[PDB]
Amino acid sequence: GEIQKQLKEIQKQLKEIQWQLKEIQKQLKG
Amino acid sequence: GEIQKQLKEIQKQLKEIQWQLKEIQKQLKG
Amino acid sequence: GEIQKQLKEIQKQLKEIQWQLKEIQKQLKG
Amino acid sequence: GEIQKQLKEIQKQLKEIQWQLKEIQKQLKG
Repeated sequence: GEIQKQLKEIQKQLKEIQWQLKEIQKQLKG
Repeated sequence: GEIQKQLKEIQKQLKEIQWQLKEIQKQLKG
Repeated sequence: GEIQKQLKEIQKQLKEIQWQLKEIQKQLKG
Repeated sequence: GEIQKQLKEIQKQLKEIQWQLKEIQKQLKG
């Protein structure tokens, strides 16, 4: 259903943000 | 359709956050 | 109801995250 | 899955992101 599809997309966006934060944390270490 | 509308606002807000995290990654380039 | 209310809490958390990103970019400039 | 649980799990993930960003803010000042 459409609401559940939107929630799944939001979960994917959060995983992408978590990836971006890990990249930033790596940049701050180096 | 108020739940769908609110979820779409959240999706747009997460895109704003992704864009700004990408800008932070630029600032942190070596 | 509870769905709108918890989505509103998510939006508030996302707003506060955006303010953290604003501050982080300010720190990197300074 | 059940929507209210999904929304609470998102809220927990956003608290973790707030925490991670606060750690980054501290690094840039100290």
